[PDB]
Amino acid sequence: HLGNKLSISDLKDIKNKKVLVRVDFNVPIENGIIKDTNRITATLPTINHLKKEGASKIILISHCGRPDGLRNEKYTLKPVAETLKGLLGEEVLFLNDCVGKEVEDKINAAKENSVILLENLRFHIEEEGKGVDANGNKVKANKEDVEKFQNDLTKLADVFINDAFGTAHRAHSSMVGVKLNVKASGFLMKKELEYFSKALENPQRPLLAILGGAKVSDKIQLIKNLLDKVDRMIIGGGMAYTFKKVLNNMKIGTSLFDEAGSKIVGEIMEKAKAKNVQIFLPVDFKIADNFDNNANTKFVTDEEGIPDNWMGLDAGPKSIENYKDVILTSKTVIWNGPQGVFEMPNFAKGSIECLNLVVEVTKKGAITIVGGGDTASLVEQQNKKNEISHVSTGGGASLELLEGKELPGVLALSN
Amino acid sequence: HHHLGNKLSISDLKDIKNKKVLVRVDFNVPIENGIIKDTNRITATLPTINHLKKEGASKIILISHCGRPDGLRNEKYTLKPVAETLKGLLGEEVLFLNDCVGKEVEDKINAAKENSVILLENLRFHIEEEGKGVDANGNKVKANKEDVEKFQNDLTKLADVFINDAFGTAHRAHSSMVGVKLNVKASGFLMKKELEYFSKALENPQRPLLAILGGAKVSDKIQLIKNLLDKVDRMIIGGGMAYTFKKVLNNMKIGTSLFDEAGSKIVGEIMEKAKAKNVQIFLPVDFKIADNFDNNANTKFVTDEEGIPDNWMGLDAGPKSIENYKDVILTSKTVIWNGPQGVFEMPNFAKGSIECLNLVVEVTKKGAITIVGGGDTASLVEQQNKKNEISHVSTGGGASLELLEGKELPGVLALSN
Repeated sequence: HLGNKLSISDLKDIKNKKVLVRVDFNVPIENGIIKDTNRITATLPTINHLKKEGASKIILISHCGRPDGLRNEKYTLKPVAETLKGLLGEEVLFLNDCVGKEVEDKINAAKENSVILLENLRFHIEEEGKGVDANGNKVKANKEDVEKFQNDLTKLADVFINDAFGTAHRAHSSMVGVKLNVKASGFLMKKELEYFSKALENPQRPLLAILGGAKVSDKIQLIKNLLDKVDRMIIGGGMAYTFKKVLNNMKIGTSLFDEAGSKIVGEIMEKAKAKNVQIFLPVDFKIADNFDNNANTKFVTDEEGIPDNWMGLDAGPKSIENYKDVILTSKTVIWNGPQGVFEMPNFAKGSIECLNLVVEVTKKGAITIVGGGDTASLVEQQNKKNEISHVSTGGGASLELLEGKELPGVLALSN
Repeated sequence: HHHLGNKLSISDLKDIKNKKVLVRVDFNVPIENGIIKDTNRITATLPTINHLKKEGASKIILISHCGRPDGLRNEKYTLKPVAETLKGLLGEEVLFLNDCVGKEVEDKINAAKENSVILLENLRFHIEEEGKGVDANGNKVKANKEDVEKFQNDLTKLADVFINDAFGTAHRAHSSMVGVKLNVKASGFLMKKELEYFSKALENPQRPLLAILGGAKVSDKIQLIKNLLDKVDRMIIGGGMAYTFKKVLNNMKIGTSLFDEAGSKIVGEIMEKAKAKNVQIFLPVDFKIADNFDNNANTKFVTDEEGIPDNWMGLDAGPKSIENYKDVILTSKTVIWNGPQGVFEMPNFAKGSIECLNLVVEVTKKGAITIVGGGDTASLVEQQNKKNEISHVSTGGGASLELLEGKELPGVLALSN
């Protein structure tokens, strides 16, 4: 369902054909200067394979930020065109509009084998389907108009390449609209599906999910679905104290208690025993007398519990130790979830040590996947990106996929 | 299972007399130059405020959001003009405060008429409400987790009793929805009514329970369709979707009509589950087709067997399919409706959805419980002004969808029992 999709590295003879590539260019910009060039850098291998493979034109469509169907100086793709010139060694044509009888007239009769970037897709209301007007009121797009926009994209090119995995969860016009015969994943999309398929379709057992973060309540379905696929789970960092008070009536102090989530842990634990999943909650905690880096700290176990005005912010050394046997015996791991407040040096040991083990287990041969933001922020703070099998770029779609969702942008691809 | 409804409400709440009550309201309302162009959402909270008022209550502190300011004070989304509207509706003074937490707010709340209504400014001006935001430049910014902690405990300081009358942001776990850690957490009159009808229809419904789904895409409604098939007895799939179903299942010559490439790959899986679960599926059998996606185009009628000629498109259900709604709808004892049966925004292609609506009106009077999932289906009921002829027109976008998709709704879970 997820790993049998047509990819760019199979498109026999794309020579002399017009290619539309949906890319992810949602980059940090600050006074017209791109603060982080990492996306777009990631786009080159697909742009380049199209170059060396023939290809009359290479049309690039993407979005930046959330402009909500209105034009907006703040979210232009123009500085992205500037950067691409330095990275390709050629002039890049940047057009101020996405669709029209005039833009397909500037693509045609523009240097052969060249790349063209079109202006932000979300400047049109018909990309998403909904907008907000000049005053800040939700506007909905005419159905006639969305249909027209999708027809206009479809006639910009001959072949559609989708290299924007971070939007595949949205059923937007660029995801489900380009109705050409050949619809293939770019290299980025390819690598996303390849690994997610490797861990979700037919993984090699045991299969571990490391979950973490503050709330239990937004990660309900994320847990529910996983308990079907997963062999073992580590629940940690914040959401653990909710599990602890509800299951072991542990004294929690002023630790983050998720009242919405507290209602459902019983349900989760029932499904867990039912699906035969090992659970591994923390067994001990580093606690502090105030939620900041520079506060007094000590250690308590699950049975001693937490003093009445103190709070747990990281797993204790024994829980850390306890995930030596859990991670190292696993032949595939899905992470996504810090094991405490890693942004805070003192209360970071847990997440850092967890990473060291995942790096190690990858070295031992296992397949490892890092999920959303935060966890990736850690992987990138530590500069360990490629000691892990895969770190998913964009947590919109990666969460949804791990959640059990279908992903419209993946289904729109050929086979 | 079980969690929806059987929750607490203002109704059946003793000991409200002399208490500071924090009410989470839905004031996300259309505005131009400080002039609220539709006050429905505001008048809707009047029962809640009134009952609280009429019960004692030292203070009635209102917290809400307007639009998507993304964690920054932004003038186009200030709640000030609402306070001006509430003054007109309650016939008294209403205190509007620029902040929503902190030292000063708590003091200025305390020194105010001992039965007063106070409106605090847009929650979403604080990054900690949603949890994420965007900075002045346009780049995504994530909130510090200890700042959320302070924000959530600050809102809890504001009052003694919490009342949540903002179904519609129940599907999101924002600070104002799961952060007010007070002993008494109860639903408002609007919330109570949402929770009441959905459980009435999704837990122990009068059978036969009918779902009516419609719209352009089928690729985004997969989770909706799937979760509904294990609780429903009848289902009508209409307008836009229908074609994607008709080409996959009946090999229909479909014309230029809307085809969902993403969705066609799932039609199979759906019909298998529908048969497994013994759910009758109803699909249009004739169509109104045009030679152009435009009102006042050329129109004629064709059966699915005749098929749509090339370069023509189906834009509405045909007369026999419309006629065929009678027996499906009028024999149902409970109806869930989330999707128009055609391009109803064009008079020429609205006969389907309108005639559907009249039949849903007709079965309500026959004693059935009818619910409009709405958004797009809602605006039709509005346009026809028949919002009263239906048991419940859900006043919630994504929260009603995620509930009908079988998800959990943090806002709800966080209420007392």
